[PDB]
Amino acid sequence: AQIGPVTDLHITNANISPDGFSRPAVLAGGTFPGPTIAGNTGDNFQITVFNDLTDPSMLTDTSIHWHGLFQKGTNWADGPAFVTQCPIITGQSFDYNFNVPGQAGTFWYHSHLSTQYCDGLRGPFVVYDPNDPNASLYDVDDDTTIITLADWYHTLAQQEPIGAAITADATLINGLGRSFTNTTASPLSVITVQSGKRYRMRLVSISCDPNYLFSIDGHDMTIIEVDGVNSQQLTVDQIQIFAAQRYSFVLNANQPVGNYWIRAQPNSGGQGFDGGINSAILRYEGATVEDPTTTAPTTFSNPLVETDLHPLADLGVPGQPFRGGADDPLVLNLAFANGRFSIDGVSFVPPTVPVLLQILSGAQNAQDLLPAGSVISLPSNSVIEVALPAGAAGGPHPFHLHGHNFAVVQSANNATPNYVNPIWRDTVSIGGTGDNVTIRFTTNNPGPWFLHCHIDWHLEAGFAIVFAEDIPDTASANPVPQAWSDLCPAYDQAHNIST
Ligand SMILES: *[C@@H]1O[C@H](CO)[C@@H](O[C@@H]2O[C@H](CO)[C@@H](O)[C@H](O)[C@H]2NC(C)=O)[C@H](O)[C@H]1NC(C)=O
Ligand SMILES: *[C@@H]1O[C@H](CO)[C@@H](O[C@@H]2O[C@H](CO)[C@@H](O)[C@H](O)[C@H]2NC(C)=O)[C@H](O)[C@H]1NC(C)=O
Ligand SMILES: [Cu+2]
Ligand SMILES: [Cu+2]
Ligand SMILES: [Cu+2]
Ligand SMILES: [Cu+2]
Ligand code: NA
Repeated sequence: AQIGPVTDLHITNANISPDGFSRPAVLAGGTFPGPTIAGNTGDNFQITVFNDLTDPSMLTDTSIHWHGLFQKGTNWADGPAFVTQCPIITGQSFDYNFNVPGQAGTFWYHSHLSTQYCDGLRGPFVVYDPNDPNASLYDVDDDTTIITLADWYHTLAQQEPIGAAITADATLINGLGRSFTNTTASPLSVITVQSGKRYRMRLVSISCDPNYLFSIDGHDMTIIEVDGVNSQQLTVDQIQIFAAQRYSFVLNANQPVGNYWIRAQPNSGGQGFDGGINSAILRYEGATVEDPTTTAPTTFSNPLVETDLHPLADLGVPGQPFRGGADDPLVLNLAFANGRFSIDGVSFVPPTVPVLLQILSGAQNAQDLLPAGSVISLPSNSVIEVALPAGAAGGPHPFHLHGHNFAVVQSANNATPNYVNPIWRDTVSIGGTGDNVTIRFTTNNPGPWFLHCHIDWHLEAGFAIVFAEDIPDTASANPVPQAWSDLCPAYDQAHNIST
């Protein structure tokens, strides 16, 4: 069952064996992935998070981010540790109480403390639209049509060297999959369809690092949503999905009744499908209960290309149709050396006092804010352009902005910008050497918004900056509850920190 929009959510430690190998984890709702949190557009969500963690090897503090939800007027509920809150300590709880006006689509939730989400705190978050403009394109859209893609590690995250190339041990599809080494024939996930029906498959990358080449043997996929943004219909036979991205696609169950492989090939870790790694099963009702015998093609003739995507609504692009044609045009210098990432020459290291609390306490320019050099102020009611030229080691890096979605004016592997009708999204691959992926948005949401690579090992190694949007209006726009004001005193007392 789905939970929400008003629900408790307990965060616990438990052993799990999703690939046949047992290890302890950090779990929401006792499962991997966590339960789906759901509601309708415009609903009030009140997710009371109970921190019941006791195993220090995965951190006993926590904080949860609601990925892709704008949090307008509720910046304090966004979740990134030391940007919008201090962590929740063990034995305490915290009500994330916010609203989702003007958004409907496929989202997710995850720990936003250190690399803790890698240790298991990740699940889907779906905001349905009772008047969805895409409703007539499918018959079925429910918890059974959500498909999660996850990387899974046998080593605990707090034992992963910072700045290292860290490689997973299994791909998990809907929580199940097989290990790349010492492979055992552990259970594969089954997605069941009825011949003749059409399904809204909600594809969610809950990855900490790899991108996946996702396909379904014998089937094609008609994209209708990108990171929460409704798209024109685009039919593809393969989707390369980067960490934290989401797509909805229509699956037409129009092939012969049978079993078909579902494939998710990561860019690192095990290559191919030997022993049923990187795999799940699409089973038609009435098919024999047996593994598929289907083949992938040698090459995919209609792969997703990001410039082929266009919004269903007339979203356009803010600003003027040339590079630098914005009120506040920025170019970030994105670099890596010696185990640490940097943005504009500064490697992100979380501050002692969360950025939001620094601003509420009266610090009101970005040079007064800590970490020094890690906070850029944005002016209110302005068009912002951010160029993100690639080249830093460990690519392709999927950059994500909190508090906003954005027009993708230039995409990976294509030097031509689009000022007319590009897709809008919230997480974007910045591509490869010489690319100049560029995003635009308007500043109508006061508060400090994190910008970072969504490969969680890279964030940990410093690949982040904070956009302090409309510092002067942050306090009036974001009144804070007493329980939020209580978090830093409690956290600092528990950890013997003075501030
Ligand atoms: C990416 O595009 C940005 C503009 O959006 C380019 O920025 C210019 O950089 C040159 C020096 O390299 C400066 O003289 C200009 O002031 C910048 N802004 C402009 C022209 O609008 C940036 O060079 C591009 N990067 C790559 C690698 O192509
Ligand atoms: C590279 O990106 C550009 C810009 O998004 C793509 O150019 C568009 O191509 C479409 C489809 O043919 C045309 O309707 C638009 O007028 C083009 N816009 C511009 C600004 O040129 C281009 O197709 C992409 N290249 C590849 C190989 O997909
Ligand atoms: Cu996220
Ligand atoms: Cu986010
Ligand atoms: Cu990265
Ligand atoms: Cu973040
Ligand atoms: Na425009």
